[PDB]
Amino acid sequence: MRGSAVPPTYADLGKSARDVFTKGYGFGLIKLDLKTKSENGLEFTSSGSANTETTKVTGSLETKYRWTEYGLTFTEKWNTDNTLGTEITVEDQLARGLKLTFDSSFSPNTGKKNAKIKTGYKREHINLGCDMDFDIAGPSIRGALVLGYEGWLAGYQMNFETAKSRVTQSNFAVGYKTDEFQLHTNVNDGTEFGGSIYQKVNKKLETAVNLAWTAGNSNTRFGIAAKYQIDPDACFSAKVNNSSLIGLGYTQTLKPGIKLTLSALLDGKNVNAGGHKLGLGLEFQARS
Repeated sequence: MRGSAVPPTYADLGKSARDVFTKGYGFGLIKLDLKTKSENGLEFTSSGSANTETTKVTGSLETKYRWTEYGLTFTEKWNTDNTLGTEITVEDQLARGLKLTFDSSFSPNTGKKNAKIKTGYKREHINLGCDMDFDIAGPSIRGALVLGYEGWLAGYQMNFETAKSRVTQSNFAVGYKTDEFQLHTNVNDGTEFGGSIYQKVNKKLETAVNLAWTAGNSNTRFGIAAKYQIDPDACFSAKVNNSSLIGLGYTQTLKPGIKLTLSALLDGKNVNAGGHKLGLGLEFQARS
């Protein structure tokens, strides 16, 4: 097939991860997420998470607004406890161009109130972000020099913090994009080696493999993932790690707007190391 010639930095990092997250809603925690909407142009999103199985009860409900086809889009992701913030999306036009965003991200109480301006300009074979975090005391400056090329790609990330200190922790990675495949290698800052590889030979059959080598002389952790986009509204997972993780994701769809996803992890029968805990996912939707 083909696709495009852009993709930012979170590329293969997120396409395989979303592919890695498919392992149900968390390894062990219930999250009934209900999505709504209104024709008046007002999008909605109510949610109720129960992380750590029962080691924490949290509720998170947000509001989304879409303004004009050319205008902008405001995301008021409020909360219940908790914290808040907002988003102002800037688009030049359908023809991509540059797209600026504003974060009203802040700290409710006992927190460090700090928003920021996430920038980003794209085009043919390239796209760099100007993500700026103007936080408390010392502001942080993010960057990214992603480079395009005919079925070839090379990325570069720089992270600035504090006004006195110029550099903090910047990583650089490489790899090229391919017709339905994605291969890259991440080189985290601080001396770290690692990479990932997506392989899609079928729409009903999907695969991927991750792994990273830690400098020094350290051992090695593996990662074998795979999902079969089963014809019926129900796909699963092959979440098997060679490092020491043996779990599996089971995604399930139950027609209209309601979907139930269940997954679990089994690390043998450890006592002081780990055991077997399951995760639950619920999805209540609507029309309105």
